[PDB]
Amino acid sequence: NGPEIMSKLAGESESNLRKAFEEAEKNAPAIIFIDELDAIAPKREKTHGEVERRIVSQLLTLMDGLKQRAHVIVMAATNRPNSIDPALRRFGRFDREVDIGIPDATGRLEILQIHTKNMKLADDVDLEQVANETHGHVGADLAALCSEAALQAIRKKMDLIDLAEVMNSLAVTMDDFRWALSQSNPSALRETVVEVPQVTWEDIGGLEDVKRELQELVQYPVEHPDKFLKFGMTPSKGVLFYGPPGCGKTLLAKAIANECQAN
Amino acid sequence: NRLIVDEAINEDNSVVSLSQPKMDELQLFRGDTVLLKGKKRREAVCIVLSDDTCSDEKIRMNRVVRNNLRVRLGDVISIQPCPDVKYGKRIHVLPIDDTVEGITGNLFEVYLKPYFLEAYRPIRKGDIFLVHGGMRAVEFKVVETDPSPYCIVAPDTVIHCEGEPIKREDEEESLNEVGYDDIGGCRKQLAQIKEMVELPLRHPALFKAIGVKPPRGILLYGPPGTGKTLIARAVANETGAFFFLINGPEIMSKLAGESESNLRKAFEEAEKNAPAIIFIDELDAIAPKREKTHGEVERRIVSQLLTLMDGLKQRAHVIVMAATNRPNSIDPALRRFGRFDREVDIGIPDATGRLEILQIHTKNMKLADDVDLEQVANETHGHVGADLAALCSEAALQAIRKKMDLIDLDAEVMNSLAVTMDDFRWALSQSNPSALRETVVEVPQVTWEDIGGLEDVKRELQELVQYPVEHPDKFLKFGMTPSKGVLFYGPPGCGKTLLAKAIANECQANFISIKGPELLTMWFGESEANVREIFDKARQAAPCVLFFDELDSIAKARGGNGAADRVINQILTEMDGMSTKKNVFIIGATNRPDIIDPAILRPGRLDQLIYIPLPDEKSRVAILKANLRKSPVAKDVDLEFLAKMTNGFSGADLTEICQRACKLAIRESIESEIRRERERDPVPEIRRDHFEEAMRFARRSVSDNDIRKYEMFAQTLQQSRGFGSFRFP
Ligand SMILES: Nc1ncnc2c1ncn2[C@@H]1O[C@H](COP(=O)(O)OP(=O)(O)O)[C@@H](O)[C@H]1O
Ligand SMILES: Nc1ncnc2c1ncn2[C@@H]1O[C@H](COP(=O)(O)OP(=O)(O)O)[C@@H](O)[C@H]1O
Ligand SMILES: Nc1ncnc2c1ncn2[C@@H]1O[C@H](COP(=O)(O)OP(=O)(O)O)[C@@H](O)[C@H]1O
Repeated sequence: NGPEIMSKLAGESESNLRKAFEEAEKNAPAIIFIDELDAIAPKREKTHGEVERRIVSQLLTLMDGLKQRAHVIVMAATNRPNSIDPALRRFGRFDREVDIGIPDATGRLEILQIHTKNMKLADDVDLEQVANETHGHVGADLAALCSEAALQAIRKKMDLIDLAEVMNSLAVTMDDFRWALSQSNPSALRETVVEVPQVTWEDIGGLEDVKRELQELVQYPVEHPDKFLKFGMTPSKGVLFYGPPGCGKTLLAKAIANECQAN
Repeated sequence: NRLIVDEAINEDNSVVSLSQPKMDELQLFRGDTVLLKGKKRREAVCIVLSDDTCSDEKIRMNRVVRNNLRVRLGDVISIQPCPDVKYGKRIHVLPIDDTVEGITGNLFEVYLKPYFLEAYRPIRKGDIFLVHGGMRAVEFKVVETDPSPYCIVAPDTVIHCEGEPIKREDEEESLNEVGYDDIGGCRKQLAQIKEMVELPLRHPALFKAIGVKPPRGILLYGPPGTGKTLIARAVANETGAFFFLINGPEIMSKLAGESESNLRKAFEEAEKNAPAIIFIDELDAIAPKREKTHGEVERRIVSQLLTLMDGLKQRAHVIVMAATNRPNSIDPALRRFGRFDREVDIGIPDATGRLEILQIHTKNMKLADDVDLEQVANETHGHVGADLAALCSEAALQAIRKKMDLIDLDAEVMNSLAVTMDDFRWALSQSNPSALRETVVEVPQVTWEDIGGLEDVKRELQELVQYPVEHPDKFLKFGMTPSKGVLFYGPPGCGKTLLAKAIANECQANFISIKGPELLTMWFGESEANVREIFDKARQAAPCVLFFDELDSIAKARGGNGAADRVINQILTEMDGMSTKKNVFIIGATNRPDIIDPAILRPGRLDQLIYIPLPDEKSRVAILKANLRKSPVAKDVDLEFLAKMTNGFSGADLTEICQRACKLAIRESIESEIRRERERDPVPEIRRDHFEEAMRFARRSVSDNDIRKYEMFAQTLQQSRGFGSFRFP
């Protein structure tokens, strides 16, 4: 972990950072993970001090110290891309960039079966409409929700003599789940959702010509790439929507991305 | 000694072919001790005069000195007599590639002794040659150095057996072969690099004809992510100087006191070695701008580095190179003209740079005979060499993803790889352009007949910008300096961009284009130094055409909420400060001409206000020929009737007509495909019904009263003509 290196004194920051890198000299199939590297390598002008620059410089030096010798893999935990300074994440040197985002309703559902496959539910909850709601919720908060549900399963039992009467058969209800949700709070709120929503296109009727150019626009740049390249012109970059302020909040573009299985 | 080479015959260095009439022409000494030279400063000694299999004037060398000292077969082989060397005592027991493939045993009796005919290895103590008994593919690096120079050894004395295997990475780790061809098309500035390093290139003799060397110190300027390690290593193994690269964070990692260690020691050994070229990788970490710097150890480190720069004795042509992301990122004290004065710009690669950047990385593969690589090149607009390297990497990764997990290594996909055009196009979609939002310094493609216009109107521009570049004596005999800038105006001027691009096409000069929102970004960001940096890099991008699109964007922005502004005053500052030479030319586009600046019509700045009218029926044939190019429109189309129907449309409107006809054609083609699939040859020919229905999507975007406004502006262009044409003598 990065704060292990940060917690040591000056001069000992070289210790427990290179030491894993010659420990990876022993093991040819190996990976190297640094947790919370935003505290390790933030913006250089943001830091007030010199030891942070020492740690950043020695990490950049030991990045290419194993130049395809042991073929080790470096992965890291970044809260934001702009937290990392652009000098460290330049191309060719620690630059492969994928993301995680937030899980969808099916992802929250699978998180719920993962966290409930060990415990014993009271097999009466639906456990699907619950995951369909809780928008902007981390799965860690879903684990906390399950923990609060088990805490309510303890709590509805009175002060007994500490024997497995309720402990052997944990009883959870949907109202218990809702009240544990009520005594909770989201932390993934006010973030841009990247998941595709569904309205399944039947809810909008009429405007069939508008449906015809909407199926013209986005349905087949990747569905018909070579057929669109018969003429050679580019697809239309932008479309502007105008009209009365009525039935115009959302979900039309969500539907027209939902036939394309697009985010 | 400069002569052509023969092809390979055998696979042993202990037998070498011979050309005896060419040795009759030349002077070469006996047998085992003959020097051959060439690339990477590598002197090598082996046998000649032994086989005589081939003909005259071409001689076979061994394959391990075919790949070393040259690039491939058909090169220029050179010979040199290097006789009267001493006798060594049992060079290497230690091989370096394939010890574990087999048994060790006595570690030198096993492979050297069945494979020699009294050729006692006069090779460099550290050089390679494949030698084994049965499998015959074991290299070596020599650790036994009983003779110092290139010497044969005595027959069969005794040594130790400390040979241990290492992975075969040392030759491309320390003596990695790079040449002029090994950088993907940087010959705009690679020629400048070769000009700058030619006086360091083993030449003290012209130093008295040069006075001081113009390379006191060279700065490489390039985008973050283009890489400069192999670019700085190009002069290594082509000059033979001691490279000794040191990284910036490598210096910053060690503590103070030790920070001066291996920093001034590098320069101290740089006077110890007579050929020396020094390179600093990412000196911006060492030397930023001083306002971003903090503390005392960083200032002391940059002070030590600057005393190393000023402590140059100007001896033995010791040159320092550096890796700059931006010239403004480094400290401005280093740009003084006593050291680190000469700046050379790598820049971003163009479409042809993307074209011949790719064969170097795709040497070690096999195409599926379908990629022409022109359809890989210009679709990656705003990419860089790291983008193409990662593109090839994850294209091969996608090809491996197509392969199922059925591996015996078998050798059905890895030996013969099938990265298709679909694989490269899927790779090209999943890209990450680090060179996005970087202005291109390159020559575009319009080539003068995309739009017709009036050719004499463009011909005064042809006289204005092309002929001062072509003829330096154009205005020297009888005249003075021509116009620095010409701005066009009137309608939405996409065709003005085409004219500026074709003007850049004729001169093969650079085309830097600045957009209206690009200037509004500096207008609302309150950072006026960006325009100065743009003009400063345009000075080094000479010759170039500076295009500003929508100069009245600031006028339209201030109309929503004084005509002079902060960004146009910096424009007037640089362009009044622009020299009377260097052929930097300005092209302006403006929708509303009279409202932007009363001071822009003053002479000294610019005087030409060449207006172009709305495109008419003569240029509609040219725009429809542009429709004919790159698009399979069929015959029986009445372009004269189309130009009859375009009463007042624009060129952008007629390209929109092309787009609506494209939309009709592609939607009816996929509808024909859908009913063909529903029934249980895409017909690319396009008929008159496409244009007949696309004509219903045609409205004059330009205002009809605005043409009256344009001729009211041209009433100012209407002069004070009248009587007075009296006499020409
Ligand atoms: N189904 C739709 N989805 C998204 N935007 C729409 C839809 N229908 C109309 N619009 C656009 O939205 C605008 C009006 O939105 P409005 O009705 O004010 O939003 P709300 O429904 O939140 O009141 C119109 O200009 C129209 O072009
Ligand atoms: N202009 C170029 N020509 C050839 N290769 C390039 C170019 N730019 C980048 N590369 C490739 O990018 C990779 C990493 O670049 P880096 O090692 O940072 O410096 P350099 O670009 O000088 O090699 C190298 O493998 C190199 O081949
Ligand atoms: N004479 C012409 N007038 C206008 N557009 C033309 C002409 N000839 C070709 N074109 C094409 O029309 C396109 C216009 O698109 P563009 O100007 O990029 O849109 P925008 O102004 O919104 O950026 C250009 O890509 C160009 O290739």
